[PDB]
Amino acid sequence: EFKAGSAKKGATLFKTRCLQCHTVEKGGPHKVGPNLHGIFGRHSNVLWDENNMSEYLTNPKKYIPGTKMAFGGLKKEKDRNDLITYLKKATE
Ligand code: HEC
Repeated sequence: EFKAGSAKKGATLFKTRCLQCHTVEKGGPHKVGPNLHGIFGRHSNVLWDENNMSEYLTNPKKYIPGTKMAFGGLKKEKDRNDLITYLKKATE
C-alpha cells in the first residue's frame, strides 16, 4: 500500500518527529535511537522495506511518559508515504 510521495514534506516530517532521536547521514552518530543510514536492506529479524516500515511507524511509542523521549506516530497515510519517500532517498 506504500505509494511514492513527497520527499520535501517527508524531510520536514523527519526534522519534526525523527531527528530528535535519529540521524540519516553516512557514519552518523548514534543518538537516543540508531543511525538510520542504509536501513532499507538491514534488519533488527525484520527485512526493512517501504511497506513494513509504514506499518512500523504508524503506532506511537512513549519511552518516558512526561518528557520529549517519545515517538508521536504517523497516523496519516500521506505522512508515512512522504516520510518514507524522503527517508529512502536520504539513507543512501
Ligand atoms: C525517540 C523518542 C525516537 C523517535 C522520535 C523516533 N525513534 Fe525510531 N527508534 C528509537 C529507538 C530508541 C529505537 C531502537 C529500537 C526500539 O524499538 O526501541 C528506534 C529504532 C528505529 C528503527 C529501527 C532501526 C533498526 O532496527 O536498525 C527505525 C527504522 C526507526 N526507529 C525509525 C524512526 C523514524 C522513521 C522516526 C520518525 C518518524 C523515528 N524512528 C522516531 C527512538 C526514536
